[PDB]
Amino acid sequence: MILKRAYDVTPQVRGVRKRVLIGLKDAPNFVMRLFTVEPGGLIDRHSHPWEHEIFVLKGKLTVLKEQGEETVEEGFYIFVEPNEIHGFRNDTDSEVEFLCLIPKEGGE
Amino acid sequence: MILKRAYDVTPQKISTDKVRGVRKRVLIGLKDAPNFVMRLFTVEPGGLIDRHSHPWEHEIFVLKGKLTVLKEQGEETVEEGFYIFVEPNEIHGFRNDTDSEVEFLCLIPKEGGE
Ligand SMILES: [Os+3]
Ligand SMILES: [Os+3]
Repeated sequence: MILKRAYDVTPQVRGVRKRVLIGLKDAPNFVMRLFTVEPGGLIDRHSHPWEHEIFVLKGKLTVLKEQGEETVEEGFYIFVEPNEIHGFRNDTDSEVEFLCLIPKEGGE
Repeated sequence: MILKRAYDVTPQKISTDKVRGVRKRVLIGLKDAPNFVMRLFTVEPGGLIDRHSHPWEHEIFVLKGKLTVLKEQGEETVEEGFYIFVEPNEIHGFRNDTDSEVEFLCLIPKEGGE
């Protein structure tokens, strides 16, 4: 068993930190990442052939969709099916943070 | 794409010979997810998920409060902002020794169900 404070993980888009908290180094099936998006930060719209499972931990996250956008806040979860267009933007003055998990096929 | 408030998922009371004072939400389940499941557990004050093991891993992120982790031997406390990886078939359990509810995310691969 591994027990650790997330922020202590060294990080691996604009104005992002990406931490792989539980990577395939340790885990057999899926990966736990922590994303910190600075004010004005951006993860461009993209597509990958694997799903995302996300939990918004802090702040107000703009979710970029195939068409248009939606804003969610801390305490929201997000499921993105494989190949669905998605991106993320921080349109606030405050740090945004979210947990993001992907299956092994997505690497880290 | 699904975007929803976690708390809006109806929590189910979990009550077994080895679990007391616990509620569980399945946030992203096998209805939607092809590979692994996102749960949110709420442990009331004094609540207990006693030591057990399963042939699948857990990936945990603590959302709220101080979580006492029962390890193969002894215990260790973590808090909001900690993650936990539990290997398959490793003994583990959880206890809430505080006076307020503790919450954590807990993800398992599909072979573990929901
Ligand atoms: Os993506
Ligand atoms: Os378990």
